[PDB]
Amino acid sequence: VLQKRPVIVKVLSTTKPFEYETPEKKIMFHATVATQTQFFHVKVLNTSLKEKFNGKKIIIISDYLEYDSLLEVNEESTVSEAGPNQTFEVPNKIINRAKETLKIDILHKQASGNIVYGVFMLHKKTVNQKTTIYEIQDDRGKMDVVGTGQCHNIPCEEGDKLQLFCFRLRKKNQMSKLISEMHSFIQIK
Repeated sequence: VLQKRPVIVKVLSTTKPFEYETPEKKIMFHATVATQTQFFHVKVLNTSLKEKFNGKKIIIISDYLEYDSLLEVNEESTVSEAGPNQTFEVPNKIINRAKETLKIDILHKQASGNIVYGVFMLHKKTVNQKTTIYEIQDDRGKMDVVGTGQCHNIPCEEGDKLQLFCFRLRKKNQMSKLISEMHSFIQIK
């Protein structure tokens, strides 16, 4: 359901556009945005909005979808440059928070179905025909990451830090793992 209330945000980061696999091939990019008081992850499904998300100006986003604790900006959304008098600076506390990664022991206790973003060091990688199993690790634990589609077979080595966008935390058979989904993305940090 289209969210009405426009958000006036500073764009803190974006990915480059990337190709994803639908249940057909389309292009999107990920973005992180902030007000003076909070941060949001944004799935930008309309790549023609790339320039508005370059982060040189403050923007106003309306007609977006909101679910999974994030915003979806698509072809039905409207994105505009904020007027002269609507400029603000976002506090360092919020920029820092937007970049926080949960510890893996904490993730192991998190509710099934939650979306996860973060930076995790790669321990081990198993490349199969269709799917890749990335074993990520920190001082507190390890977890399997299951990548299919654009998250299958990303070049990386042991020691590399992996930046994950939009993964699904899944508990099945007494074990928790991150599963890539349609809009997920991995890059080396």
